[PDB]
Amino acid sequence: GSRARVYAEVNSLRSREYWDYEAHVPSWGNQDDYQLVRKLGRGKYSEVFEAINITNNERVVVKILKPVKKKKIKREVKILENLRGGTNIIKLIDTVKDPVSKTPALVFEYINNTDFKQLYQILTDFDIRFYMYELLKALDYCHSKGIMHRDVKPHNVMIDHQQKKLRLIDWGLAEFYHPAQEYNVRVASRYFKGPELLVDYQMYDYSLDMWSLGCMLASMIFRREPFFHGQDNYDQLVRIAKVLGTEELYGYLKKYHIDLDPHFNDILGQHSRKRWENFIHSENRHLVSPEALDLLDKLLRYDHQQRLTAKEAMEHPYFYPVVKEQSQ
Ligand SMILES: Clc1nc2nn[nH]c2cc1Br
Ligand SMILES: [Cl-]
Repeated sequence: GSRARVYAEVNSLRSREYWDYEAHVPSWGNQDDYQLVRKLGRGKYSEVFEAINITNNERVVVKILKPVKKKKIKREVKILENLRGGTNIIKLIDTVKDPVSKTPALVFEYINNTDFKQLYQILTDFDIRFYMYELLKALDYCHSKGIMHRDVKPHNVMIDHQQKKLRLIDWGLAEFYHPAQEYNVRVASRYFKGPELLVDYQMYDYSLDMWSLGCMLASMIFRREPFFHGQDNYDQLVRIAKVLGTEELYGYLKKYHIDLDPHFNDILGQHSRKRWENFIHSENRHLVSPEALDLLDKLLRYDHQQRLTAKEAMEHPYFYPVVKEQSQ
């Protein structure tokens, strides 16, 4: 079918206990050590709070899980434990329960995030290179650990723009990659869904995250956020095809023997592939370079298996100024 070009066998080469999250037995500490201070956020599966550990005054984040989802809890816990110490991955400090209700929660390191909508309108060329490089470190790490994030988007990339700290958060959709495994396509945010998801291709891999990263890069260098702004999942693919081209979409589908939902026939139209320079204008020109466009062109590709890996992206000339500053 399709396989990842990198890290394809790494889970099979590890002990089964590494990836068999259903067999994982977390050690649940006591949530009574934590005082909730402020609600940050809330999703269908969890609610997130700033908190203080009253035993040592440490400020933390507590994510309270909805307890009915036992397999998904084990998955997120095991993934976070496997990733501990990875560069720019949010640090899981502990797994705790309310000692009476037994409702589980995750305790994370605190980061003071700069709201992305405002931030992405004031980044410099160097800043974009720097933060994209830092995010790539996290993705290369998790991919090397056999894990796809599957929900890369600005809201899951915390950036403290004062300390220049970045953390990739919300591992609740992440999964272990196993070659030939068919995965649920109902992952990622609409605007960050790769074409593979939108055409119901289940044999995807780490490269899904590289599409999402490309979407973020485009939004930063062009100042159009989100970059591909679909109204629903059907329209999302139309928005992509109006840039990447319809003949090019059909070549991708043919290569992977992908069946297209016939509702698309009435909405895709006919679109030439657009030059990335078409998105430049006076408001973003200072963020766009030949390097940036070359990198973007190699990320925002229909063919998931031809997109750059996180490592190949990190090795692109676009990041040379960051690497050089990092050593001098
Ligand atoms: Cl703020 C925050 N939110 C999260 N949602 N899932 N994991 C998370 C980690 C942090 Br820190
Ligand atoms: Cl899945």
